[PDB]
Amino acid sequence: GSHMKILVINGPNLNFLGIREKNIYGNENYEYLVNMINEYCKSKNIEVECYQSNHEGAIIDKIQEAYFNGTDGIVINPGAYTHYSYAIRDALASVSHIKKIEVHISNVNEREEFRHISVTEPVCNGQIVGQGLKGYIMAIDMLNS
Amino acid sequence: GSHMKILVINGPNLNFLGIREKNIYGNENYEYLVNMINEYCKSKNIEVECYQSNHEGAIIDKIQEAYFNGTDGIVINPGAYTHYSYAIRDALASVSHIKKIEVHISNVNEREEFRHISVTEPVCNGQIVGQGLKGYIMAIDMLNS
Amino acid sequence: GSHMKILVINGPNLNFLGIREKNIYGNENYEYLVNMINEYCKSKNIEVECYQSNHEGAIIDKIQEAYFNGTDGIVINPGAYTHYSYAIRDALASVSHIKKIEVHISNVNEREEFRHISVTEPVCNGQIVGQGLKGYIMAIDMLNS
Ligand SMILES: O=C(O)C1=CC(=O)[C@@H](O)[C@H](O)C1
Ligand SMILES: O=C(O)C1=CC(=O)[C@@H](O)[C@H](O)C1
Ligand SMILES: O=C(O)C1=CC(=O)[C@@H](O)[C@H](O)C1
Repeated sequence: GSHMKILVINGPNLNFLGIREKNIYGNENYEYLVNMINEYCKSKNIEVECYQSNHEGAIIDKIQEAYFNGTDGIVINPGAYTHYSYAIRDALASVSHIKKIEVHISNVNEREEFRHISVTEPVCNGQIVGQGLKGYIMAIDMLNS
Repeated sequence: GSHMKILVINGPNLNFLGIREKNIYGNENYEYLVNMINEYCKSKNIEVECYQSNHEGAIIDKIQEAYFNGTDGIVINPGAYTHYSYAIRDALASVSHIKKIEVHISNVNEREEFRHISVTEPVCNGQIVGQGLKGYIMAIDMLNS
Repeated sequence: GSHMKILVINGPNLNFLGIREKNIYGNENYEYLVNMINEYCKSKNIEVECYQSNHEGAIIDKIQEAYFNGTDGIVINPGAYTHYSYAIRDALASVSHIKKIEVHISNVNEREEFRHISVTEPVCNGQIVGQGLKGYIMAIDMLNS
């Protein structure tokens, strides 16, 4: 369209930023994250929607909807689904014309062993990890490149 | 009843047949598949319902509903849930009087390593793989045997 | 509050107690279990809610709601999600002020290999297994200690 259209998907538990495990995920809350993204996109003339769900199937539904509605790019933090949801992987693979960047707040490489592997990353166009909430902004920049 | 009653369940991403990964899943779309099944069942005097969902829990709900509504057989392509959904496995095991056939469009034996194992198949009465959309018809035939 | 508030969460397939695999899960049905819990809690002046869902995301939603509504303790039988749902694990970890006890009806240690490991248990305050429906009562007692 006339402006780039990005969808930011946050997966399960991400609406509990600021409540959950503060030493790992930071002190700022989910509303803070959404506001940060919205204000950054406004400043870049990027249309953005921030979506969050705890449901694997709803995430997939939202990726499918992005196919039909002119979405150019997806920034996705699948939450714990990163480590096991082959269904979200297949959904991301099904939208071949949408650029996708995976984001993790924490340095997943240095946490529990099960967090070291992402089953979604192989079908994404990029990734970021371990940069805190700024990783979302870095992902937007990757898409707006 | 007076006629065999079959439920066909398609799991996540299967509504994107014809859009997704065409070299793997074929050129025909989900509506084509549903029509094919409906016309074949009509010709055999089989009552059929085709259902699709991206939600693991909705699949389980639909299997449970089949217990109460006189369903004789289930044809199920769990999609990527095949490889990890012990919850769908348990659901299929919970309906001991319903015959179940698992279907895969693609030859999962010759794809990525994670696609080689099915956690749902051990509780099904049969399976088909690698026959394209015709596998659904072959599954119906297995049930109508 | 004036009385302890407990939430009992049953995961997928548990509403099919008494129908499913009777040699493993027992002859009594889910309504029997709910009644048993309700009558025991009434006798102890404990406020209880019994919730069941087949949906992973709904379970997570319900754990999150417990954060806001003054829930003191959760008894959770995740069903098959025990073996793979890192998303439910993270949800349980996100509610650091709610005591959590994991329950399994069957002796999961002596069943199929995939049932031997729980990804949810490491973030719970306790567990019970292999005691039949009485395990739920034992879990309530653990919380009311
Ligand atoms: O944002 C992140 O780093 C992550 C979020 C989740 O919620 C985790 O399950 C994941 O392992 C790491
Ligand atoms: O129909 C199939 O062959 C399959 C469908 C899915 O959607 C896949 O995740 C699965 O590994 C194979
Ligand atoms: O209550 C239990 O013992 C269990 C319930 C489930 O429904 C199972 O998938 C799990 O492995 C054991």
